[PDB]
Amino acid sequence: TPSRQPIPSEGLQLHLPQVLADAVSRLVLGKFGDLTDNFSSPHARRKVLAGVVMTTGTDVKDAKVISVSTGTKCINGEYMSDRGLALNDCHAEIISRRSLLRFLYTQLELYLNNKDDQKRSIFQKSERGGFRLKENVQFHLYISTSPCGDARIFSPHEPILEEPADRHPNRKARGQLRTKIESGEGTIPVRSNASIQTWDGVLQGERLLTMSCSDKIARWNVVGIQGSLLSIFVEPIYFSSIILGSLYHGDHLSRAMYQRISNIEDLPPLYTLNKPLLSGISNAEARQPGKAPNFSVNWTVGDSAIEVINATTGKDELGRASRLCKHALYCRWMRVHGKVPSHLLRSKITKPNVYHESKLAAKEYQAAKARLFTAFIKAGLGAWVEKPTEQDQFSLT
Amino acid sequence: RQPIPSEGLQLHLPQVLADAVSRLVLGKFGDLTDNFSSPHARRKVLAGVVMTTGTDVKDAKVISVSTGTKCINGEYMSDRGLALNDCHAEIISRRSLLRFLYTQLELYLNNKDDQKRSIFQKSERGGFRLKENVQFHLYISTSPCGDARIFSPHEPILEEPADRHPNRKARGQLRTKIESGEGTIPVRSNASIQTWDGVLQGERLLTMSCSDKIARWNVVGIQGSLLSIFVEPIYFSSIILGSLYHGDHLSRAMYQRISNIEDLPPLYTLNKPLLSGISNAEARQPGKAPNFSVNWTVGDSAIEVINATTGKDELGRASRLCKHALYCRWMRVHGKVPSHLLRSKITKPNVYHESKLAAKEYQAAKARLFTAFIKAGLGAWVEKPTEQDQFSLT
RNA sequence: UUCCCCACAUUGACGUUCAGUC
RNA sequence: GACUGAACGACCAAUGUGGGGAA
Ligand SMILES: O=P(O)(O)O[C@H]1[C@H](OP(=O)(O)O)[C@@H](OP(=O)(O)O)[C@H](OP(=O)(O)O)[C@@H](OP(=O)(O)O)[C@H]1OP(=O)(O)O
Ligand SMILES: O=P(O)(O)O[C@H]1[C@H](OP(=O)(O)O)[C@@H](OP(=O)(O)O)[C@H](OP(=O)(O)O)[C@@H](OP(=O)(O)O)[C@H]1OP(=O)(O)O
Ligand SMILES: [Zn+2]
Ligand SMILES: [Zn+2]
Repeated sequence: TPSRQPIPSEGLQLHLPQVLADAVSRLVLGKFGDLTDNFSSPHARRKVLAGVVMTTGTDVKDAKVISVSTGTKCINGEYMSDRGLALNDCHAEIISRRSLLRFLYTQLELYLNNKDDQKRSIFQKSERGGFRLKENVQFHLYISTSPCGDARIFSPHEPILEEPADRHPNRKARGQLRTKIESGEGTIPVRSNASIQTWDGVLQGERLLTMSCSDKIARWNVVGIQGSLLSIFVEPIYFSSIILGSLYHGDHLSRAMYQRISNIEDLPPLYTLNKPLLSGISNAEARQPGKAPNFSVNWTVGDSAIEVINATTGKDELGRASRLCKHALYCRWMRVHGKVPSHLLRSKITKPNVYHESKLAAKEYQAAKARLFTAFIKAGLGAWVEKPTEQDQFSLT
Repeated sequence: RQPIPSEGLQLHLPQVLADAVSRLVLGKFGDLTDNFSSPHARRKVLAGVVMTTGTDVKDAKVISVSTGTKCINGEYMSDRGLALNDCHAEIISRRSLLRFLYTQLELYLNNKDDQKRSIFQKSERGGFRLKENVQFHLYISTSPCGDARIFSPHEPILEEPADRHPNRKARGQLRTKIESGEGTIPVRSNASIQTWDGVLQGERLLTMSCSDKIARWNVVGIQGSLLSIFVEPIYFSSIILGSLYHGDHLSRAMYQRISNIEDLPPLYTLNKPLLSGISNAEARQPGKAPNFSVNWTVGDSAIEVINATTGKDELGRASRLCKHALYCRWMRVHGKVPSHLLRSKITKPNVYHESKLAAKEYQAAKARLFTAFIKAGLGAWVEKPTEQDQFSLT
């Protein structure tokens, strides 16, 4: 099956694709096991499993499971947080990325902690200013099934024939932006009659829109996985690899993960359209039809236990904010910002100490973001949907 | 468990008609299976459609015959429409009926000497209509899943064991077949809409029950959207059950539960067909229920056997009943029909969903129906993800 | 009549074993 | 391998009946 064969990376090829895929799938699944009393725990129940793994060199056993997560559902509109205490998106892979961020903050704290630790940190000072990764370190993303949104919209028991080389005899656009529908694991296209969300309107019962994971990952393949805030310290980090435990299709997946916005232009220095290794695994999971657990589990290496969050409310069953919510990450960030000398910043601590404004200090990441949004529009693939601005207006302590 | 008569001038004898169409359908299934000895003669449920052309109960023709009890698996849904999503017998029988209707249109438009033989004729209102004596009667070897069958799935012991609890909330409720589970469940508990990737990920594919679907045929007609562009709404005159008949449940399910429907467009109405069990009720069919579903339309040489799990035949080939096939038929007739003869002349692109939307009135009827159910507190209709009907003919 | 709680039944997938057909 | 069939085990989320309550 030409549809069921690995797509090599436009990054660094340090391992062979299939050994790497089977490796990270095996490790992540194993580490979730260890975190759950050998899959016996109540919180081992899941529909989609994801994780992030790190490699330091060509030795494919140099690997570390960085983070592990499960989840297939999104916050209710009615339940959003004004102080950023809620998790808007608890799909497995989104959560994994967020935990990965915690690992990145810990690694900066490690470097800046003392000098003897700097040899142990994944980071180093960067010649261009700020920090950069060590010369060989790569991260790999694993999802137990293809990401929601465009990567999954296809008939897995029918041969592919999407777009012939000649201009489609009918019409174009087979990459459209799609959103999670509130109260569902599913995804629907974006309206071309695009109205924006408001804060008190959505809170009343109007549709909560969250971009699909396919669209989110593409975003990660343009602006990097660190997000805005961290980019003030560090240079853009991209996934080198994307491994799927099931529903793998090279044509569709390469389309969704980068190929559909290949018309992107004017990306700032260090930014690029990252085309990672794509691959499924040798022994793919079977579809289990049945109820998807209402919770989302997350773990970052260093942690003792996993954390269990009610996807609907974005907080845990006792209503306590997660270590992953905006407020928490801002906390980690503020701490790092304090431990970091001002001549070592990638941009300037100019703006106020509210979340959104501190995001705007990342001028370049912001610029990349705009090129991205524009890329989707000109590609005839729909306009991105952002949360209402009130979501990001809060302070700490 | 006694037949419920139809309209305001009675054209056939009830029990004679029931016994007639049951005998006929079951018999033609016989001829088609070399007297029930055939490999694919095994069945759990049988359905068929019979046409009558006049009162002479030997003027009857068996139009379609079918068997099947299962719905497609999630992984096997087709984005090109090559799959049969629902293979419960009576659903398939309706689809076979459609093939017959398309064929009749083709026959009418073929030439002038043939128009006399087609069941259709021009309508004063534009498009086509059935000739004045033509009726279709639906036969199922058992009560349709959903509202007619969920309560009292067993032979009535007669004595008129009428429902001891007719006013529960559960009565008349819309219900859906759930993938990987038994029974048929309210939609009120399934509040969100279906998605393609959600189903593919493992969320259970929901298919509307047969009871609800037939009620639907009793409002928007059995020809469906696409054919309604050519012809005026056609209804089943009779619904005959080879077993498990309970008049109260069947009548509630087939129409009475939506008698609150309003603003139906012209020619559309709440059809109340003849309901009846038969003289000699069928025996339960012994065995594991077969994974295949059989269909035959009058005219055909052979029957077709479709894998209910996959929606395609034993070799992975598309059925003559799938969306794609029917669209093909519709497109051919569409070209052969002069535009002054269409019931709707709104022009739309040649993708399936879009071509369905050209049936503006039918579409409207559909809306009155969904609302009827909703305001009656009987739940919201559940549709396939919107992706299912976005395909063209290559 | 309708609901509630408990108990017992009823009605498409899965696994095991056994027999077959291409 | 696919399909076909007969047993046995474990599900599925509705539904029935009963006893007991309640409006
Ligand atoms: O990982 P996610 O759950 O998708 O969170 C992201 C993330 O928000 P936080 O990092 O503040 O949690 C984005 O922030 P960046 O790091 O990319 O800046 C933000 O984008 P903006 O901050 O540019 O607005 C986007 O929110 P949205 O695109 O809806 O405004 C939001 O996604 P969710 O809102 O789906 O969480
Ligand atoms: O006999 P069925 O198997 O139930 O097929 C019908 C039929 O679809 P096709 O004729 O295209 O196969 C309906 O179309 P109409 O002819 O009634 O318009 C369609 O309804 P919509 O056109 O309103 O979408 C409905 O699908 P659904 O109602 O679930 O969207 C679908 O039934 P299944 O989807 O269960 O096959
Ligand atoms: Zn997702
Ligand atoms: Zn049925």
